[PDB]
Amino acid sequence: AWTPLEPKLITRLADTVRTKGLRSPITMAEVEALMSSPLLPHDVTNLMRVILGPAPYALWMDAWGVQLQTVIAAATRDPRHPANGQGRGERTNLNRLKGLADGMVGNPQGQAALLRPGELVAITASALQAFREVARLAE
Amino acid sequence: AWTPLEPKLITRLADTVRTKGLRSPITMAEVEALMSSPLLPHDVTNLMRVILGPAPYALWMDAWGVQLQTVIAAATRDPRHPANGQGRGERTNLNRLKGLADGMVGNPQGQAALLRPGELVAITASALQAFREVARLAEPWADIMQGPSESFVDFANRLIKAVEGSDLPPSARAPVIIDCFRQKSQPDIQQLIRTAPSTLTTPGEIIKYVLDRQKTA
Amino acid sequence: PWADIMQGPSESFVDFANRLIKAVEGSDLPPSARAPVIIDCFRQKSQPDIQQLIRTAPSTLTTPGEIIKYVLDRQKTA
Amino acid sequence: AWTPLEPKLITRLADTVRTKGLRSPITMAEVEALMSSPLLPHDVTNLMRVILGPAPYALWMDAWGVQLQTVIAAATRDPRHPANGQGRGERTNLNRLKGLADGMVGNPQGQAALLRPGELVAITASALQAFREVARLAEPWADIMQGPSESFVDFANRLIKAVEGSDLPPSARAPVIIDCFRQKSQPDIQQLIRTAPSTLTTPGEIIKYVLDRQKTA
Amino acid sequence: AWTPLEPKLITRLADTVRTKGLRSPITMAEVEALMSSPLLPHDVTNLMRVILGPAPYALWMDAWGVQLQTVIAAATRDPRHPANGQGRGERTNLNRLKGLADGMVGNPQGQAALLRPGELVAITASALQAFREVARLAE
Amino acid sequence: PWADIMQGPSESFVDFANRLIKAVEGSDLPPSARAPVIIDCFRQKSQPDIQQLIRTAPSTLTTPGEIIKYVLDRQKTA
Amino acid sequence: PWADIMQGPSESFVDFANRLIKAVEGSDLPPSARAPVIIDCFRQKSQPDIQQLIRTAPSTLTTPGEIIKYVLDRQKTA
Amino acid sequence: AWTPLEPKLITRLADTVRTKGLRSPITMAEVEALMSSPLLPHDVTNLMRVILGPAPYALWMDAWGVQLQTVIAAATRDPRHPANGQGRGERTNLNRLKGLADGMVGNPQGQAALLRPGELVAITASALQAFREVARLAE
Amino acid sequence: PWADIMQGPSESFVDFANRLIKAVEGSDLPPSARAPVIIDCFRQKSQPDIQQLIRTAPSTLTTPGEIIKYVLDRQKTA
Amino acid sequence: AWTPLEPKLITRLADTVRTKGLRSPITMAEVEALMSSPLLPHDVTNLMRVILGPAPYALWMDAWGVQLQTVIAAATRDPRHPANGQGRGERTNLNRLKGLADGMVGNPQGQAALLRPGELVAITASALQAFREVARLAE
Repeated sequence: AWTPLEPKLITRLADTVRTKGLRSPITMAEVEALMSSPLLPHDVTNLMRVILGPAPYALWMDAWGVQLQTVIAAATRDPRHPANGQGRGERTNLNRLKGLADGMVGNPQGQAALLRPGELVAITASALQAFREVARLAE
Repeated sequence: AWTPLEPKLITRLADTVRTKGLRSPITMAEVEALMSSPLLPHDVTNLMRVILGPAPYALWMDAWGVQLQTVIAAATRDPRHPANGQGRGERTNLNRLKGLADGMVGNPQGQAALLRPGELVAITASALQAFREVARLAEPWADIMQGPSESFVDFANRLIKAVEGSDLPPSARAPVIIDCFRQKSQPDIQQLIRTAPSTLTTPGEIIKYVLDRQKTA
Repeated sequence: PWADIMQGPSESFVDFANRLIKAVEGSDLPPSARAPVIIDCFRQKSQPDIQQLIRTAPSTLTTPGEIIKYVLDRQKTA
Repeated sequence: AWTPLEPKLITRLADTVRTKGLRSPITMAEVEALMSSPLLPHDVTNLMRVILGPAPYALWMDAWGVQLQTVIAAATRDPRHPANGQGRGERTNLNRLKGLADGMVGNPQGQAALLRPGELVAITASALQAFREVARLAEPWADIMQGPSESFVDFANRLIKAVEGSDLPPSARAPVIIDCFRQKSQPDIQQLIRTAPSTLTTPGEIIKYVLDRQKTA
Repeated sequence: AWTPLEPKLITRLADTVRTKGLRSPITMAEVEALMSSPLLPHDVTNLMRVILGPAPYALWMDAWGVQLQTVIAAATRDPRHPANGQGRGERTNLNRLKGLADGMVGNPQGQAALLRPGELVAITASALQAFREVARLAE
Repeated sequence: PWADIMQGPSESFVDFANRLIKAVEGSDLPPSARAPVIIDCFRQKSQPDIQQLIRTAPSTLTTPGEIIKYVLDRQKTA
Repeated sequence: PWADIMQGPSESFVDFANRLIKAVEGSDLPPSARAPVIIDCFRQKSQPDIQQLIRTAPSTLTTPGEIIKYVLDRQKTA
Repeated sequence: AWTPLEPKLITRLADTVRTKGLRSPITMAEVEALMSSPLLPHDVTNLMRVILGPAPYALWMDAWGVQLQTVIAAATRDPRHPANGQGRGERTNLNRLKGLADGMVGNPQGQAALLRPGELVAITASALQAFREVARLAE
Repeated sequence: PWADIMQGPSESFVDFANRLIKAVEGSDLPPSARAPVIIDCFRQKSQPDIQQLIRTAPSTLTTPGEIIKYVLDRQKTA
Repeated sequence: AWTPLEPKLITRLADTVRTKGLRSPITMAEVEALMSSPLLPHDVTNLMRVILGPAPYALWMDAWGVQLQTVIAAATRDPRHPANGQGRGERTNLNRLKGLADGMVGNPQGQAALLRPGELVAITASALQAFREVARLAE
């Protein structure tokens, strides 16, 4: 069952990003805090939509896609990925990682249903690395 | 058994709508948060009565009715609706969706008794879409120029905001943002983008390139 | 008093509608007389540009929400 | 048996390309006309050699090669191509498509002998798409404003021309044309479109409305 | 088999429209002449693209759509339309009239294959009436 | 004479390319020596703005058509 | 003469409709040609404000009485 | 047997409508007075032809038709209408209400013969409501 | 000291590269840390014209030799 | 048995490269002279380390690697390479060509022991072509 993040925490994090900036160690610590439980693509996408401005959000979408592509290359380079399965029918496509696959587009409940925990942690680590890249790039 | 939403959360959401507005992404996130569990028509109706002003509330009632009517048309177009049943005696009328049916008018307990979970989730999704419509309606990309003294990240923020918060289809935003970066964004950056040895096919890539090679001043 | 509410020369239409609906619903009228009064106050108040905008409505508007939506669509951006 | 195209038609088409240009709809119609029967690589190659200048001819050779390579990738992705056969011995190489294979180099008769009709139609469609690409490449919508003295039909013509002859997807032209009518088209017509009692959802409808209610002057 | 109209006739008609205008009786006679054989949607569309300017072409697309919609209303009002068939499986959709149906988009050969002669004559009459409307409207 | 062709200060690039390809193909060179000559004439003629535009090409351009496409994409609109 | 009847700049619409229907019914037209003529005279006479009011009718008006009712409903009170 | 209304009363009512207007309470009282006995469609039609101008008469014909249609909808919604009968052969069509049915067109005697008293009172009430609508609309 | 080496306003790029590679290889760094340091010093030193020239590299340069070749190709002849 | 090149010849060649440059025909002739006997990877590597500056040496390492990779592609394209053998156990890896294989790293004696004469001549020709490329590139 999907539970959304508190809008109070999200508002506090947005104001933190607004006053301290993207690169302060306190901001990265707060992001790591709100990045503790494995989030669904819907959660991370809406979180970055709210806390980041338009141009940093575009940059972050780009960087997140690139990092997820690196993850999928490593996944096709190793059939023992915690997102993959043993047979070929469990291979994870980027539509399933970005939340674009069938039964997931716009629906967080179905998303949480079909996604694997390894998928969730890989998406989360990818999003964190992308946030780091964009923060280092913006300023 | 029906449990009401906390008036503390409702007060915080009302003040959020009061300060940030109806269309801010933080406000939509908060509404999605308070729209997590399937609500009864009583809950959503009182919620919109409290958080919205009078005129937005009228607009929202209209939009909610229209969306529920579309849902009921799809329901009569498919007897396998999670709100419907298999026989004809379980067909769901708009009086049952809007909470106007018998045994439901003004009573949330009876409402929660007779309603289906599919009914609840359909009502909830309809109310969310209606809220989105009214928010887009209550409050121009092709008129945006980069000022002579404005930086490029501010111009990009303003342009992406106005393009994504507009009436364009989702599949037409990236090409429009790119072609607006190329034709707006005063001729120094125009020539900087024009003389790009690589082909830039994404707003993020254009922003990165321009931020790298921009004239520090 | 609802019958003394006018749309100011510089006031937007959503503020005027909010003020009018507030004063009409928080008054001594019966519940079944609020919508017609709100409509007829939209038509006679709401300075003559919006008056003519509502008058020349190819469709018949029979609800305050519909009038508000129509006016917000076709209003003079300024 | 191979029959050459008339040099009279080719001369008329060359003069059409010389006066009207590469991108005019009349020129594309004439090319479609002379592209009616499936042509051999020799025919299309000589045709483009005659009607196109040197630099457009180089560009067209490049684009034709790229499109033929896409065709051959689709062919190796499907053994049921009308150019392919069922066994592996009928697989079609780019030397056979470009006319470079054995028994074809410089000889149109042998070319017509060994080539398949599916091969011919694929080559022809590839050449047509390459011509379209080069024409779009050889010769900005967001910078178009209605001049203070310009009429509205001239502005609409110029805007629709620049929007349809651009890099936008086909499904994004109408919304862009509408939103450019609304934000360009100096504030008298802007207010005329804004105060439209009906909702205008098509460039033709907007043009009709504005032409009806325009300020005669 | 589809045969294109001569670009010489089309060039002469375009220059006629350029000098005499859209509403002259000689121009309407020339259009009736080039509207003699039943044309495929591709032919009429390209013809109007070439002979008409951009704004008259937009107006003509609008008017042609409206007239085709009236035709389809009359067709659903009478199952004996020369474009329709007897069973319900031959009912003609606007995607088939405007050339947007499956197997027709951009391909005139397939267009000529699947289209009916009644379909062709209805499309042609609709296009002629739309041209008349736009000519009466432009000047 | 192909080796005397320069891109004028006011001339566009497609006209210069047309003139150069015409003079090179209508000359006494062997057929297998026209493309390298056209490329090396694009690089050394074609006044220093386009010279630097071709020089700083992140990709390697090995055909006159590819050079023409690249230059037409990244040319200084003026 | 019916074909010379125009709605004056200051004349109301009911007076114009009365005058036009009078002149059309008291003329040499066949009985089956009066309604279409009255409609098409409402559309082309009846100065451009009412012309545009009739033009932008979301419904199709197919009778002089219906046109009169519509115009009387949505007319610019002045 | 049909008896016409006095032209003296009709002339006085016409002058009343001419001086006082359509909406004055005295005019509505006079109309109610001349609307006392159930009138045949011929009577009401000629009365409105005489007392009303051309444009109000067109409006009144429209409104009378609409009100009669509402009456016929209520009649098909209840087989116990004083205009209807018990069997289906007495169902009242709009041609019989507007006086357009067979044996009634232009003949008031035959009209009075075939019409029911319930038909007459329904026609009369419909005409009165239509007059009220048109009077409220004209000024 | 390698971290104090800047490309002078009038110095050529091959002299700067020679000096920098000399000072980096004749220093106390481990052998496996010289190439990344030389690259990142090419990118941050080497006055902003060459900095932007390296930044806008359509290809990814992952070796000091490749960076030197690219810069020597696309450098501003002066 | 490995015999080193004379440091006197190497010093003379280094001064030749210093005064005449990399591209002079006399310099290429001198390099061809000192490239007469098949050299071990150690010899050519130290020779280029001494005669070339730091940046030309980096360029030359790159070019030598690329040319050796082309050689190894031709070798896997033909099992009759004078560096290869008949069975698959004699296939020559780039670690054996660049002197990086086991028993060769830093030891010229072991290098000369395990290397083939075909290997030596291929390495030598590759190094000569790489020197030509770098000389054409440097000036």
